[PDB]
Amino acid sequence: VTSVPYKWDNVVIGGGGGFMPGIVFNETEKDLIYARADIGGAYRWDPSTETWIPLLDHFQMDEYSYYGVESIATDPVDPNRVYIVAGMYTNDWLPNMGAILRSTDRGETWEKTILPFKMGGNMPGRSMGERLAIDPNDNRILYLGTRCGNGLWRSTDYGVTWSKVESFPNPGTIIGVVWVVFDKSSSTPGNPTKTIYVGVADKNESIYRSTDGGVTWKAVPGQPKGLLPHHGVLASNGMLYITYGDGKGQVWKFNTRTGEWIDITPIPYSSSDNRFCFAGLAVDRQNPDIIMVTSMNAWWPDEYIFRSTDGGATWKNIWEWGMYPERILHYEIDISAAPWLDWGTEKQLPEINPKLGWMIGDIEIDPFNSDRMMYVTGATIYGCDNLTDWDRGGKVKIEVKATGIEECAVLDLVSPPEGAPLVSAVGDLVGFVHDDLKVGPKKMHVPSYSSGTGIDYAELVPNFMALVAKAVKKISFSYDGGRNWFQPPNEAPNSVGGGSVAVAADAKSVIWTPENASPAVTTDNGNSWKVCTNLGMGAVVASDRVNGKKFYAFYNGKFYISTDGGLTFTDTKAPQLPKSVNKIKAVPGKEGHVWLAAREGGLWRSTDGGYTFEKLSNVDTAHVVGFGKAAPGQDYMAIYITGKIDNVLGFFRSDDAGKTWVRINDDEHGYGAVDTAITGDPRVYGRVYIATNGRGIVYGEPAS
Repeated sequence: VTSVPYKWDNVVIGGGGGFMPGIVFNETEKDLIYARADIGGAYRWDPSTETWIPLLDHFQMDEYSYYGVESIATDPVDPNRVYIVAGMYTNDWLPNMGAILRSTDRGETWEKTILPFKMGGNMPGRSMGERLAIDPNDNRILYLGTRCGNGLWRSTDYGVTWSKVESFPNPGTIIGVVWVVFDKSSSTPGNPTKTIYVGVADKNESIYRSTDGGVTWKAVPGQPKGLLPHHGVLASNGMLYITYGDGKGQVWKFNTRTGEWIDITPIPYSSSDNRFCFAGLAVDRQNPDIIMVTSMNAWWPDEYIFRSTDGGATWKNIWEWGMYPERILHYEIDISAAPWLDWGTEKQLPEINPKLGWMIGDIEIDPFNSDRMMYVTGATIYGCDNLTDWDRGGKVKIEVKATGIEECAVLDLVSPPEGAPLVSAVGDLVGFVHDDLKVGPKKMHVPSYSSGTGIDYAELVPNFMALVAKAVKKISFSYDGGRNWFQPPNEAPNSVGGGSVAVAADAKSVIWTPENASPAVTTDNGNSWKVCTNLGMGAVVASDRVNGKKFYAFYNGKFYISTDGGLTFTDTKAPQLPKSVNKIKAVPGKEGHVWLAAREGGLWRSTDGGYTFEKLSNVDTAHVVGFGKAAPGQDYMAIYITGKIDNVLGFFRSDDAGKTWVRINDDEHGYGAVDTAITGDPRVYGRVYIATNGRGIVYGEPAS
């Protein structure tokens, strides 16, 4: 299989769209910032444009686990170096062992060391950190906190080789060892830092110290018990600040020079106002008395962001109660860079959209600018450039600081022959009409939905669409190409909605196959539903693109045709089929042309409504299959798949109905898990849209 050069980019959703559990500033170089994602890789900040650059897109589908970024560390001695601890699950959802990724060009290129254990980039407690730390006196040395009782690990050769710190007392009882803080003043440059603090997720004993360069460890005397330490920050005056959660929360400061512990919780832990962890912790590098903490999670009315200018003695919240319903905001939020963030919904007070956020497990003050601050949420990164205005009684001007991040899990995609070039169904954000591929949409389809799981349009009436979702009734229809949506009075039988949807070519019937439920048809736009005869749970249903009477289904190793608009299905008795399929899809303009994406079972085609199929011999793996405009002079639409051809993983195009294939991605453009949706563009030759699981929507075009 040969390759053809492509130009790859994200379709813009804007503002990230997911949870980025950590932000890491470099201690010595101004404007050097990194951000880590849970499913979503890592990014470096470009300060010239206020954008983030993705760093791990070279990982192919067999290394999707390495988009789970447990920790990121940036070298203070040599800011060119950056390390990632990578691995998404500590269980068997993915087979990969965890890895330490190492770069000397700030994440443009990477080497890795495979570890004898797994990371949990997408596991509970992921915003606790940073687990990975570089010695600021001797950058040869790195420490790593681990999950699952593996404890504290160390490298003394710039992260190339790793061993367990056997003398470390407590791996946790498993969220594990959660952060490593060096005390730079304990040694002089060139020498191993002698004093190291370590935070461990154990309510009974959480804070540990070595004073001999990691040879022996003792628990810090006088420490609080009962909660878990989310972050530790050693300020320039010798105060170690630590945030705690379980909810309930505390904030403490430990005097490293005297040994004294002082409780500095903004809201007293014996107060019943205290009903959340404090999680995010920021200390101003230029003034060790300036600190900030965040709640996780108050939920109502919004989260708390507390600021102290006197080392925690006194705090002010970023909002205050007034004449209830009613709150005094010492902030604004500007969401011009990702306008979907207000959910297109005005709230009744004291709630206000857009919110400060939720899942605020990390907050950072720029070590070179007291006015710059950033924090994470379950949907975006926010930040400001006028932070100290708050101290003078002005408003913190918060804005989206996640431009360039695309972290959505994309569940389905269509490229209609009329209207917008793309319409999406995504996790968490439902999905969007993409009027313009490089313009972020203003609002998702249906604000009351949580995830859009399936979408289709009537091929001959492309302004008609159906969207299925989790959350209100969980199917929506549109007659204006997704600009406006409406819900029916009734749903197909279901437990959690979701699943998939197939729309008749003539817009006269819709088959909803909800998650863990049977296909059901409506000729009513959802007024009434009928379970499709002869099908059931797990059936893979697709509509014919020419004939509105014809629908297709793969179900329990058999293929089925419907010729009455999806009311009844008949086993076609196809002599040769795969054992299972992931996706099936019919061809626009070609009646009875049905393609089967059977993962490792390959790619199959029929041209007779699924009575006979042919397995294409030149394709090993096809996870998904889609179509776009025919190549000039060709009489079949271009076919796009993800999977494997001739021991090469990637994305492939065929301009001759599957007779020959070229690879359209490369080694630098993997994008991880790509087995949910693919489509070409019926109006633009060579263009392909691909759903990823944590890198949003990607599209490619032939390069010049």
